[PDB]
Amino acid sequence: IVGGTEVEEGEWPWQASLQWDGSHRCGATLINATWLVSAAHCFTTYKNPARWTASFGVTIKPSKMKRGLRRIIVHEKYKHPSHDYDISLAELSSPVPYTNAVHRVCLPDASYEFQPGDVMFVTGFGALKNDGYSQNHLRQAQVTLIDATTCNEPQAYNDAITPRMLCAGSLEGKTDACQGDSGGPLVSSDARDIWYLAGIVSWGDECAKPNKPGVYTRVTALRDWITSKTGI
Repeated sequence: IVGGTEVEEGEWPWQASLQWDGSHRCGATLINATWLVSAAHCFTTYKNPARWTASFGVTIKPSKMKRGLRRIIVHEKYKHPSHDYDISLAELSSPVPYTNAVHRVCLPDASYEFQPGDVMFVTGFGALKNDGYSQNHLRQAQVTLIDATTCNEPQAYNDAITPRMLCAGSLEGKTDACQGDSGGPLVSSDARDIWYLAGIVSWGDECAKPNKPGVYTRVTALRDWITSKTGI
């Protein structure tokens, strides 16, 4: 996370860290007691479930609790190196109890409307700068939803943003997700102060670059797919 701040325990209870052989590689989000949603690209090279573990809490160091992965489901239409349909599901080896420090986020219905200009938050243990290493303590950054048309302009992503994607950040840079944050959550609150998962950290041109906001997998566009695989 670039331009963010460290968080306190309990602020973002659904955040998870995915580790391969004990090393953090991607973020993920708890959507059920036994299910995590993440990005498909997190499992492109390292796909053996037995060597992946998930941890919760605000630190990777004294992890509050860890879980193994029983199964990994990548979207059928995802095709590396393309960024389209960048979504994955991971089933935990055992259920995670719901506590004030660790619990699921709500998923928006396919018709939920996130409006450009809406204030959202992205969290993760990712790099503080381009080519940097992951952090041990969870960070958050406030970003703004940018409409697809503006994000698709010639100076921006020039028509590369598909309907399965969403753009958020700042046109001037300053705040953005970065390497290591991939697969993590982009959330927003409704009037009842209930948090919903709007996006999944997917890609971008480097990190915090002007005119190149962060690109996220649009959850509403893949909501039914999640149901088809999990029943959630």
